[PDB]
Amino acid sequence: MKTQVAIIGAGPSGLLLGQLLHKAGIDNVILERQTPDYVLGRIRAGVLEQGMVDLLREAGVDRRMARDGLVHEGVEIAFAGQRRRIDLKRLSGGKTVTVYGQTEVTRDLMEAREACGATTVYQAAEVRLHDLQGERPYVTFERDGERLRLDCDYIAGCDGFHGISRQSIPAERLKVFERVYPFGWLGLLADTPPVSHELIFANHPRGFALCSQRSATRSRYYVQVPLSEKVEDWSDERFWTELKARLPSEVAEKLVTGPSLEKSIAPLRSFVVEPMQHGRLFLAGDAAHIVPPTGAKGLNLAASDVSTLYRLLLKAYREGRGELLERYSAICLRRIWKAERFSWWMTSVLHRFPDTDAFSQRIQQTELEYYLGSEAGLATIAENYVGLPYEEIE
Amino acid sequence: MKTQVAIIGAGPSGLLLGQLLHKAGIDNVILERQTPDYVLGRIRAGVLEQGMVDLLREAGVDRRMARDGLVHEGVEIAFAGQRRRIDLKRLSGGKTVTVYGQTEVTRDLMEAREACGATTVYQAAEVRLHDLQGERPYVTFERDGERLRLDCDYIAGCDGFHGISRQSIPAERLKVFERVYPFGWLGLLADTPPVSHELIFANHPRGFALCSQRSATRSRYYVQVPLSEKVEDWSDERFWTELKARLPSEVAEKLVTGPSLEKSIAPLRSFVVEPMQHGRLFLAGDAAHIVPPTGAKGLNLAASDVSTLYRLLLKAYREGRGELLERYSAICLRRIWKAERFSWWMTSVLHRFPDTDAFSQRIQQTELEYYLGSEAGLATIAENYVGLPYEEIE
Ligand SMILES: Cc1cc2nc3c(=O)[nH]c(=O)nc-3n(C[C@H](O)[C@H](O)[C@H](O)COP(=O)(O)OP(=O)(O)OC[C@H]3O[C@@H](n4cnc5c(N)ncnc54)[C@H](O)[C@@H]3O)c2cc1C
Ligand SMILES: Cc1cc2nc3c(=O)[nH]c(=O)nc-3n(C[C@H](O)[C@H](O)[C@H](O)COP(=O)(O)OP(=O)(O)OC[C@H]3O[C@@H](n4cnc5c(N)ncnc54)[C@H](O)[C@@H]3O)c2cc1C
Repeated sequence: MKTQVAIIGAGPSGLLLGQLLHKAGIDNVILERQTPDYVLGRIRAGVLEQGMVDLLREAGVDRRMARDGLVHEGVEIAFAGQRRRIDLKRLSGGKTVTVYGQTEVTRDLMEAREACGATTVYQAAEVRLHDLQGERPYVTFERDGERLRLDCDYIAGCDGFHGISRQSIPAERLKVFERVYPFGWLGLLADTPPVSHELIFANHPRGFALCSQRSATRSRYYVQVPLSEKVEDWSDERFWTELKARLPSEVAEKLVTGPSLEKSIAPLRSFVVEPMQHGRLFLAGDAAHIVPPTGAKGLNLAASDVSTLYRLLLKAYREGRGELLERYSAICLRRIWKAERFSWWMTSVLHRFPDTDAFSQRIQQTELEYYLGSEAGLATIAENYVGLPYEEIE
Repeated sequence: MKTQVAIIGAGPSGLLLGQLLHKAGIDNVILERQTPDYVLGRIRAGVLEQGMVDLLREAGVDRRMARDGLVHEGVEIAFAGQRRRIDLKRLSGGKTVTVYGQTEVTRDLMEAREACGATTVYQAAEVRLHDLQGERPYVTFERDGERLRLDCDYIAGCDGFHGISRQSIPAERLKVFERVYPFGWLGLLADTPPVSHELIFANHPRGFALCSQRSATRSRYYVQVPLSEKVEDWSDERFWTELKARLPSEVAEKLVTGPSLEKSIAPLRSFVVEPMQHGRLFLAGDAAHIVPPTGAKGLNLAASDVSTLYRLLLKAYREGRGELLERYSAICLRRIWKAERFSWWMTSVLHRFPDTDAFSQRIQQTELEYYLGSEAGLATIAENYVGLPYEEIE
């Protein structure tokens, strides 16, 4: 079996890299462990950078997103009874963000890949990677019990945190940087109209809460919960009582509550590997780095990794400039580390930590009062929240 | 013995509060434990906010400062071989800072208080404070062995971290917020021309260094040193070898070294008490709060405390509006906490910490790369370094 770029994973990273490449004429096969339904059941992301909106347009897959996606021009931060709105458009020089769920982006690309006839093997069990420093790397896997071989020029590991491709690099060639946080996010999806037309991130003594949305009639909410927590200890009513308690009263009062469609606990983690490549293997998205959800940067970082792997494989095939692929990691990590710092900063100023002495509680309150009350403070949150520019390539 | 405002301490806080008050006709006595020479031997501060320059002018004591002080329009930060200049004037909207040592300010006010004939008792031993919630507070002390009583309307504790007046408040009425840092600053004063016309704060693997100045021919330098350290383990040559090692080569090369006039180790500490007053006692400067030297804010915070205690005792005497003194702490702490956060931030991004995992080292490098490479990042350092505005009073 033979292809030009083999892609491990049909989550948003693999599907969008696969789409862009097909449209430029560069053949590619996607391998996925799970069924299409398993992949589409994941709720994940809601906020999308303008940079990601332009890439879906470049890939020809924006009909529904331009239709149904919501453009947002501001977000709110609430702490100490105050609600302070950051006008993102005014403060970033006109950039805005787009709310469109991750299930929906993945569905659109799954549909778009099928129409155009590109190759996708779901239920590919036991994927293994071989001969990474050769000229002919290959991938082995099992489909319904029989072991097949796929031959390629290059491999793109787009398989998330627990994928096989970071594990397939000699660990001595990698440096891992990680922080695990002492809490998670209990998220709840409800078919109810949202409490506001923009998002409200909130700092509260009991811990963090988030008001987010999927459309005019579907909502996504999160509360901070300690790592001890089991999702079956949280009834829908237990969760709504607790969300109402962490919010400003004039906002908890008009909240339309309702039963969940989905309820899950996501642990928080910062994680980076350097370099993001080995021989003919290039890592993208969560295969290479994790951010805490607080900056809404994870999927937007997959997109820039993919936008950078695509433009370098294009120069490599169309222009024969195959040497430029050694720059993939140096270009991606400049962007990745600045988003890791924004995501860490948002996480330490909006959440409640364990054994936080009186002084750190007060510096945390003062970070929020300074960045929110200063034009220069407001602009650093804002240019980072809409998303810092994408690097030029050559 | 009787006065209107009794002042404990003749360091810059007490002397400047005392000066301002005299000139408005409000009598005051200063009490000091030490001799004039002991007070003038302390080197301390070098950087002065515009806000402090206007106050010394208001107090009629700026002849030498306008003559000899250096106005600076920028500072440098060095990390990872890079030197990045912050243009303070451009980024704060024209505010600048003034370099003029603390010894010099104190000498000018000591001279100015003597000329005008105002009362100062040096070598006042064992100062005690009495009847703080009364209408007639009094101060007791010993001059050459005999115990005298001074009667006043109000008491201003301007006696630094180890003074008697914070100790004279019932501890249950106070909340202390403190962080002790795991290192100090070894400072060295030399009669040599400085290495640059502006200050260079530097982050280095070996730890922190600072290039500062007193005039065209006197210099002040600091290196980070662990708390274990004894100043007699640091010969002048040991110190110059180590300072040269923490700097960029093109800067260590043109450094003019020379023997010290003064060499001392100052420990680093953040400290705040709330409230800053009790009955007829009002705390000012280091009596109430400590910042790490990294933001050059300590003496500039004493000045705003004094500018706020003066304008409220003026309304209390001239205008009979004695009730406004209950606002002293609420007005001072808004400014104090934003400067405590800037001083803490500068401290955590320029110093080397113990048992710093790989991830925090990398976020520290990325804080410096983001705040230094962004117009909005540069403006938040800059408006905070020249000094946030002083609050209106009524
Ligand atoms: C609570 C939560 C909220 C978030 N909110 C946001 C937000 O608003 N904005 C934002 O930008 N980010 C957010 N994110 C992050 C975002 O969802 C991820 O960064 C994103 O899914 C990355 O996509 P990916 O394709 O790299 O990885 P994934 O989505 O993990 O896709 C990887 C795919 O590879 C497959 N795979 C794994 N192992 C193998 C194997 N051995 N062989 C074959 N296939 C394999 C998996 O089955 C999966 O289908 C959020 C995440 C969470 C959990
Ligand atoms: C390394 C170093 C560098 C610094 N660099 C800067 C900088 O550039 N910029 C800046 O803004 N700040 C800086 N500071 C801080 C600054 O020097 C202090 O914040 C400042 O001295 C405050 O003045 P004060 O009058 O409140 O206190 P002090 O200067 O401590 O004066 C208090 C006086 O009260 C006396 N006193 C104490 N107990 C009694 C008693 N019981 N009875 C009577 N009198 C008593 C003491 O003897 C002393 O004379 C620096 C400090 C250090 C150590």
